[PDB]
Amino acid sequence: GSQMTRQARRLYVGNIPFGITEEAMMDFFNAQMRLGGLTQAPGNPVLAVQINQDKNFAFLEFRSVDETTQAMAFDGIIFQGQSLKIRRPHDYQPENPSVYVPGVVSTVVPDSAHKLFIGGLPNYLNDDQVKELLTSFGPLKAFNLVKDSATGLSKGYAFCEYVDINVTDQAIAGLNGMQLGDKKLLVQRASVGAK
Repeated sequence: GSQMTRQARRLYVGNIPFGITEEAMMDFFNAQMRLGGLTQAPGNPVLAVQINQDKNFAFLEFRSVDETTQAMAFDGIIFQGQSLKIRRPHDYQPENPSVYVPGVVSTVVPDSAHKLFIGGLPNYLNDDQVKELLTSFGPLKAFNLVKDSATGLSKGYAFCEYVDINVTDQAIAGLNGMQLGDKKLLVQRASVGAK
């Protein structure tokens, strides 16, 4: 495509499932965007995928600026149990999707009054599983399971924010102290124990 808009037609995709091929990634995004009506014309919006195997991220290149922007709305989409972290390239300079997709929960969890910290999670649970645990109390607005920056594996804690701020206290009362195997969950507002 045009060299002039290249930076506005590419996205960083982190937290990709181990072993995923570039072809699988491309088919997944192309399918998800088409099935979701996130396309502006017939055909496949994603033109290329470059995976960095060692760091578990990919860069996707799109055929248009507007479809790239729409793809940002898939941040947090679940792919093989993993919440995909979709971000602009750091060298991108304008941009906000004009359509939200059901069933996608952002992985951007800004510090805020009702941001929750969830500690003591068993390390074998994937994003989808921890998210299902939390969504028992209500729909989430944002969620991120912290991963080992070397192996991409869970570090045993997460942060989230519910759509309804009133669920925050219900989740604390229900989950704080709960026993999971030998672990005991710590669920509190993240501001309380922030570094």
